[PDB]
Amino acid sequence: MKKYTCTVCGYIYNPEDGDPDNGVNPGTDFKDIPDDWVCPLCGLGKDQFEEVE
Ligand SMILES: [Fe+3]
Repeated sequence: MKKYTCTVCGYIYNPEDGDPDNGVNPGTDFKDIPDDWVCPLCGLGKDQFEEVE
């Protein structure tokens, strides 16, 4: 699985760590995250994210 980052703010989603405070457990592929989950830092949605390489 790949990290994704928010291209509006730098927030890196790391699949290893999930985002547990918002319901996304460790091991959750970004593409498996609920499409109504927001960047925990800027409060925008998945669509401002891109795959990291
Ligand atoms: Fe963001």
